[PDB]
Amino acid sequence: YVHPTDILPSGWPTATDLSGGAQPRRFEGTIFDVMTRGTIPKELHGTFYRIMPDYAQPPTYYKGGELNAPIDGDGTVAAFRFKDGKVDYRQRFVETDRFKVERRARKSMYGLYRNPYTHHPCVRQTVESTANTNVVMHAGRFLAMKENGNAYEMDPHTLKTLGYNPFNLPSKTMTAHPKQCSVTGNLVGFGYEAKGLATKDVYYFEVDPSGKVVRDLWLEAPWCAFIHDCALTPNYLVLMLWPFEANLERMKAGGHHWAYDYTKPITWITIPRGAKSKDEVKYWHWKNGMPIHTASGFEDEQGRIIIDSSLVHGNAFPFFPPDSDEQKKKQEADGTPKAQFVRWTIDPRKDNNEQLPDPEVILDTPSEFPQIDNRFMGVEYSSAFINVFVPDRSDGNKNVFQGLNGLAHYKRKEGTTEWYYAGDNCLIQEPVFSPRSKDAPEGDGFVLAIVDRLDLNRSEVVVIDTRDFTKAVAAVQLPFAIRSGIHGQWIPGEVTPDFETKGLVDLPKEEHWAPLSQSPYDPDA
Ligand SMILES: [Fe+2]
Repeated sequence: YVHPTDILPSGWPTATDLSGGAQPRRFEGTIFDVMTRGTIPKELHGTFYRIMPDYAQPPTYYKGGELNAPIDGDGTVAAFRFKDGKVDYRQRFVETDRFKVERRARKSMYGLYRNPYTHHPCVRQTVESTANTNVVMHAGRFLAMKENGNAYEMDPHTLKTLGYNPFNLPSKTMTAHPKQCSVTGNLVGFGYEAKGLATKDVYYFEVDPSGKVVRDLWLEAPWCAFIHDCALTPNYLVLMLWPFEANLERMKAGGHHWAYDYTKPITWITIPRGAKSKDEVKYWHWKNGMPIHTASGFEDEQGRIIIDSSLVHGNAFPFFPPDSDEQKKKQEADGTPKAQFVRWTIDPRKDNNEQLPDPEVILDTPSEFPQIDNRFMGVEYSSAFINVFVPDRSDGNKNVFQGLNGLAHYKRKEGTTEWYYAGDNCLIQEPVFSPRSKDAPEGDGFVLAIVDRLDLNRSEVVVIDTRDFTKAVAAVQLPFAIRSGIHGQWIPGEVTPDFETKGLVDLPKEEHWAPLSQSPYDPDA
């Protein structure tokens, strides 16, 4: 049986998200008092903000959208606010300059990921960011980020877009993976391609809790590399270079911004915090592979930089293949690479020209989207909350972003790993952590994540108490599915302006519309 209306043509190209799912959602609005199952912990007082790529218009401008990437689509923020056991939800697109152009024209006007030579001529000199990868609340300001532009600011309650580049960074870009230092409170980050397309320039900065840039430095990467993420330590910001290179000639010819290169080693740039000269920066190298995200970093008792990350032993973004014929044939032959969670040691006393030691395998399972207890951000940390392919219950042949059906709570100090299974016919997305109280022990509290109930065409938020990581205490049940996203963050109400007085949904007025005389009821009858 085929439903006759299902053979009527659609004008939509296949617009995937990182999970591989391709259903456009695109709604903007609210649900007040979202249905829950179980008991919402009274200790949750804040908002889980998650951001997702969800092209608002069918992305047909270049090559009919055939080469759209899962990381391309217009950023939309979902907010789930927990207060006193009750949850509200709001979904809204970021009003990026790109989104505004395309909605006003009711037309796709942009081409390939990060390639202005494939956008419509009238928009080539716009900010092309879709602000779709991560969010942060810093200095009272709520930001949507994507690494090919500065951030867009949004109201944290209505999600209305307020402006661009709120911290007035001088670079053309800001990472979507800045880190909020637990010691200083600074937002510590960088922007690469910081002087425009295919530039090697990197701008490092720290923005203090009042919104002021208090430390910065201009430097360069060894090649124009895809510097997605970083790790913060007490004395360093360490940039993590993936083995992709940008080529302006390729982009002018209409090809992809990035191409994977098997000959590039994973490379790290150490930036001493508050450095005064680019001469203080050092480049360190291992071997080829793709460490997608850091959990965090710290310095050990001997001052050595320790960083945990995912590690895919090959290209986890196969939609940006190599440039050369020989390397393309290797990618196709290899298919899905081995994927693990690992630990790197960079000893600053060593000669940085010597190859780094091989990383230690921490989890021998495909692992991605790690987060930590941010009370330990930029210092020694132990807990990591990791999105995993659950051992013996997962499909190792899926790309790392497409088979994530569990969570792990890894504790370095104890050496233990606990496991949460999302369920049969379920995926689960990146976890976030909220401490049980401000002075709870590290990693004691609640873990939240979005679950795709694939057989039900719905999405839910699960809530897990770390005292039993294997069991959900509550589920927030939406009446529909949302896109599978990239990152999200738990943002405590304490740091959210006006959290005490403003909900995600504004209340209707108190006064009745109708006069007293219209009631059916008479107290005398
Ligand atoms: Fe990321």
